[PDB]
Amino acid sequence: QEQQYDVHGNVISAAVYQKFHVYGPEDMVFDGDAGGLTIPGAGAFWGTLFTSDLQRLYKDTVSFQYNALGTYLNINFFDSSGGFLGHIQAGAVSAVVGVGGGSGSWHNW
Repeated sequence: QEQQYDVHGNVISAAVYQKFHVYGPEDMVFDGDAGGLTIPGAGAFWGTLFTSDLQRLYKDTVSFQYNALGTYLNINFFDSSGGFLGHIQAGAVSAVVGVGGGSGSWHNW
């Protein structure tokens, strides 16, 4: 069974880059950058982090992919080999559609 944790965060998007910020358990925060094409905008989201190994998620995440599906947001986390480390399911205040991803990592705050 994967462990479940409350998370919350924000996405801010320019036209060609975006930043994702997620507050997780154990006083850790995820910052990720994605580039490509988006509609400029921003919003908050709240949800659940699912992972079978939180320590490994925080140590080994170097990448994220996301799927924005209206007021649903899915964020998947990966290590440098493309291995899946866990994911977030969240509700987003601001409806957005798109898929993308990029570099990111977890750190203390």
